[PDB]
Amino acid sequence: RPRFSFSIAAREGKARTGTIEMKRGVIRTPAFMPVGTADIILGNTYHLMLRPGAERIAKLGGLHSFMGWDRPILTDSGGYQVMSLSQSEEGVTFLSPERSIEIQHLLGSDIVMAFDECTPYPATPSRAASSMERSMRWAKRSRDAFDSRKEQAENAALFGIQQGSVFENLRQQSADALAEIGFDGYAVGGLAVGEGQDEMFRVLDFSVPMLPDDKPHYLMGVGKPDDIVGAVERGIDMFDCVLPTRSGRNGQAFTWDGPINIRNARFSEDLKPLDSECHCAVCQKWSRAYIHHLIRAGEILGAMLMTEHNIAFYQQLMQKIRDSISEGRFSQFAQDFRARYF
Amino acid sequence: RPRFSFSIAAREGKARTGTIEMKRGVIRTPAFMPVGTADIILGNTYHLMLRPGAERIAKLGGLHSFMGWDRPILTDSGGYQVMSLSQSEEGVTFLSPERSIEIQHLLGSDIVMAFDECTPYPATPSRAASSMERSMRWAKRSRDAFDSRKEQAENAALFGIQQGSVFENLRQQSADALAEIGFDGYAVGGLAVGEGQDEMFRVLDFSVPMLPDDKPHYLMGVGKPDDIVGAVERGIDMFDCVLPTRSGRNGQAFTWDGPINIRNARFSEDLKPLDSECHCAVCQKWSRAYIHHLIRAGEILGAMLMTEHNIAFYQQLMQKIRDSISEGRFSQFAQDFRARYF
Ligand SMILES: [Zn+2]
Ligand SMILES: [Zn+2]
Repeated sequence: RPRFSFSIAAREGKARTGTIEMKRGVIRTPAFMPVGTADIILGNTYHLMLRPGAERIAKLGGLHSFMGWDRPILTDSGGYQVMSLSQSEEGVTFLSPERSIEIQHLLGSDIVMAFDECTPYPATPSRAASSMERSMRWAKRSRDAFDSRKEQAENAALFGIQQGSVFENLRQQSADALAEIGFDGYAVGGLAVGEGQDEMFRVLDFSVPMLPDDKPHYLMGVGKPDDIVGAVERGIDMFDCVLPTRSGRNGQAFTWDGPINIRNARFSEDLKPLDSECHCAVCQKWSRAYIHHLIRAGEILGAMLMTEHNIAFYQQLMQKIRDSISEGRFSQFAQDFRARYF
Repeated sequence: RPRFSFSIAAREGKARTGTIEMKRGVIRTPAFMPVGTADIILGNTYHLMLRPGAERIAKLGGLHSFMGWDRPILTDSGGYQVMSLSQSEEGVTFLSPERSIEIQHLLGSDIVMAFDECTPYPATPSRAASSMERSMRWAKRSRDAFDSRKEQAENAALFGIQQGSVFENLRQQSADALAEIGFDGYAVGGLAVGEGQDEMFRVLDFSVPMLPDDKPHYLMGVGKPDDIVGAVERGIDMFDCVLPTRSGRNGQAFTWDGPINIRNARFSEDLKPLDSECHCAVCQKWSRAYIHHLIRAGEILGAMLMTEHNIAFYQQLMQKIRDSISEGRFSQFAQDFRARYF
């Protein structure tokens, strides 16, 4: 396989399905990328840089070996999480374009994200523009850092991240800057930051067509099953979200009939599996009643079973999306999905 | 298979190895019986009677179906746990011989324990004798209750529980009472209650030979790997203990070189598996360093991996014990084990 090759096998409206070929594997698109701790998983740059440290991970052989995962790994650039959990033209103290790229190289990830500024919401036009301008300067710095490390330039891929808040002209300027620099793929940043789905979809409507059509489009931090379906309708190819994982440990299971909270007493005698159609290993062997029982008793096994189911549900959703676009039936699927989920 | 048949295939000193045949399966002895939530697992009578209730479990099809486990299940009679976590000749208010047997029938377990009084330690001779006498009266009541329920009498087995604290004459009187009643197997109760290993072994030395030789001997609540090896040397065939499960969720892993606390910083860069020889799935794929990383991050996956390893370690210990007795090499094994573990 090549370092990076994206091929679109089929289209329906703005929705696409295809494959990214990389040296460690093929990624079928549209793709859901779960956290590692699926064709590609997400590493946690912010956590790892603090514990055990990027250098320590490199000493242990890089994240593939550490985690026992030999397929592609995507890493975020770290500043989203810095801003959220912990500033100058050089970067952030609490990380810079150059240090972020270096950390991601030490971790050994296959898809590397440019170091950006996820503009808070709401933002005024002026503020959105200053922030986006800084991110575009950081995007060029990220490009140059990545290109300067041969092992990285030759074996990994670099994605640029569009900013501009909710403003069409700033999103256009950002898309133009990123395409002039040139990246392997393009993320839509600055969303899923409290603006709500209608506004997110409005911004995606004009923002995704500004990105190069022939490269993958990644919507960062999205999301709920319905967010994902609507984003695919708008031209998005890749997704990451902690919802499946966090939901799992909180008693929430995803089903084709919507999310359920398994701790509710209504499940104490329910002998159905978490979802009726789900092909996952949990749904093959255990009832809602037993998983309810485990979670209420504080058993670790319960939360593990829930998480496994939720990650499998999300991959079943992406498979159904891929097959439906390939078959010219995605419009119908989305409408069928929505009808039942809500 | 028959309702209950114990066959001794090989002996070495007081140690035995063999099989219990029951309708739902064969149990190889000496056996470790982990908590269900291995050839046999333990159900949690005390928890289940409170949530969701024995009747509710019966309504859901019994514990085999509930848990998705079609092999034998052993249940304790509930009063140990009542005494520990929450009194008259009739029973305890907070359970009686009759109610305990009924609960175990509703749960559907295959090996049913008599309802006893686990005498606190230390106990004076007088107190130990009064308590043991009451337990023997309750043992006869437990026998009669079990025999009165046809589905239970015909498909399950009933074990009697020897008491007497640390006193030889009371242990003898208890053994005599239980054998006069008649049971399918015999447990040594009243130990692992704070007396320490030397005292436990001293009591086992005279107590196990008082029990019928041709029936299984169960030491309740034991224990650490070295406790198990020494008890087998003294004629014990069956074990249960929450240590593997609790240790798992607390950062403690069992290894042939002794227990380790994986959270210790000394493991942060250790690329060895939890144990070098262990055949378990965790030890096949992941390092001490990664499990350390997961547990320190509070990931559920870490505690699950630890627990899986510990349950597998205990089953590997019992397999080695079985094979060594069968081969006439258990004395050597025990000495080799001890040398390395400590
Ligand atoms: Zn499922
Ligand atoms: Zn192991």
